[PDB]
Amino acid sequence: MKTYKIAVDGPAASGKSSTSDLVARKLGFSHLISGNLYRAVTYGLVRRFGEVRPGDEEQKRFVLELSIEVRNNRVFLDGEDVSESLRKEVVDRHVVSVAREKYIREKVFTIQRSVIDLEKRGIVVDGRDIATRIMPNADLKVFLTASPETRARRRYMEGGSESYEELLESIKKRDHNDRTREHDPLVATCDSIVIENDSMTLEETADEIIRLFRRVESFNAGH
Ligand SMILES: Nc1ccn([C@@H]2O[C@H](COP(=O)(O)OP(=O)(O)O)[C@@H](O)[C@H]2O)c(=O)n1
Ligand SMILES: Nc1ccn([C@@H]2O[C@H](COP(=O)(O)OP(=O)(O)O)[C@@H](O)[C@H]2O)c(=O)n1
Repeated sequence: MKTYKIAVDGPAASGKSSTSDLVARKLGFSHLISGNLYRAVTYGLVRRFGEVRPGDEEQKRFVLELSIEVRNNRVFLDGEDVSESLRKEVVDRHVVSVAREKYIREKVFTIQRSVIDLEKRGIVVDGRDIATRIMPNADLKVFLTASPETRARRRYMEGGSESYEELLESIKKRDHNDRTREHDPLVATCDSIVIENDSMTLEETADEIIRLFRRVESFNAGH
């Protein structure tokens, strides 16, 4: 039985999770926010050790023994729901150093594919390496982006303590690290549909991804 798979990759604050949530809702699909898994590992390390040093033996051992569950995008660490902590500024400041570690990417890889394999209708998975690593044979691979300035302005309007320039710098730095790291970097491929949504609403972006999906669905079904 065929399960549909939509991959949504893109840089920081491009709208991937909110767009993917709406796409999934309109298609009757589930939605996995893969970055919550990296954020949860980051939070676990911060809380346990204070400093995040994922190459240290003690921290690596902690991560490997950690039981991570995700249910409706709530993430549990050894049974405890840590979802309300995943967007804390301290997690933001350290999640790149966690995500660069091969052994952590391997741990999270298995978790994501277990979620994907349980889906019986379709799933939208957002992240950085969904099209290149997690769902390399996704029916539709979307690379969702906008200018750094557009994305920083969006995040700025959400409120918070950072200035616009601080957000812009943080976004550019995180994007640069995600693009240049050794393992599973953020990259568009020739099989991606690149959507620049600077001049689009959230609903327009979701409706464009749905249009693209229906076009590949009809194409694939008959060819
Ligand atoms: N066309 C759009 C798309 C998203 N947004 C907003 O931009 C913010 C970033 O969205 P997000 O958290 O889903 O983005 P990601 O970091 O998950 O890619 C949210 O507050 C969205 O509602 C917008 O203002 N205009
Ligand atoms: N599939 C993924 C998802 C997230 N990540 C890492 O986790 C960080 C946070 O991802 P996110 O999706 O929660 O964050 P935003 O896109 O909202 O900035 C990214 O900047 C990457 O370092 C990754 O490496 N691979």
